[PDB]
Amino acid sequence: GLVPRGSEGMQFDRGYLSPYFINKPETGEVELESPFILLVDKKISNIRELLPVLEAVAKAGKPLLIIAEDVEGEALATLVVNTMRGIVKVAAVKAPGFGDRRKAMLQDIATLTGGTVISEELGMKLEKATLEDLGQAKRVVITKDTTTIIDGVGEEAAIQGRVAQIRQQIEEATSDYDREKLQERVAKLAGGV
Repeated sequence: GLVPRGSEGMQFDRGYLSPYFINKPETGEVELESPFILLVDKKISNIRELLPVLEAVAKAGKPLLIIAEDVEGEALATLVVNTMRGIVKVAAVKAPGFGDRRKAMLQDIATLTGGTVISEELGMKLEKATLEDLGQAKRVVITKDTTTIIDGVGEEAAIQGRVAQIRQQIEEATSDYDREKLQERVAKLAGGV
């Protein structure tokens, strides 16, 4: 059936990784305005790797959303301290899904926001990540259970290309379940443009 609205935003069921990112206390949400978006395949644990991007984000003065397999240990704690001190306005959530679908959905976000996924295979290293690898969106709302990416800034053509590519996979799928999961990615991409 027809969705009778416009762009609600790309929503995924992964919430804030710490309650100290709660920006809006009355609702228990995180609300970042025009944030940079960091996309990482692996988990972020060591603080030695997040520093480089974090200080560059801190210097720029814009909020930051980190989407990684998981964000833990001292990396999480460093984000907590710096956010409480007001040095950086940062929120961190887990990449949605797992396995190859996690990887695929991460790339969907990257394409949508014009960011670059830091993967170990392609020669990248989180420490070497820069501001140009970061994606952007008009607003990110993070609840206990969900993350919503409103109006990614990615190239129209690339987003369209990603939607077509998914459509190629839906026609090549073997079951209703596989088709509906791929269809879900298409809905997510359409929601956040």
